[PDB]
Amino acid sequence: MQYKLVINGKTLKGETTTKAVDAETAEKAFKQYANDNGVDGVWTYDDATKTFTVTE
Repeated sequence: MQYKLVINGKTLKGETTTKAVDAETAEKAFKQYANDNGVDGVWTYDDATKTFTVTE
């Protein structure tokens, strides 16, 4: 499944995507991505749209 990450950061804003077999695998990839880019926010996940959102 294609999962989407919506980033609403202080300085970095946009969207990116990743492919994974399940949501927990996608979450790990996105949490690594966020850490690598210095984003420290709160997360939500909407199973209906397969979209994660992170806000600083």
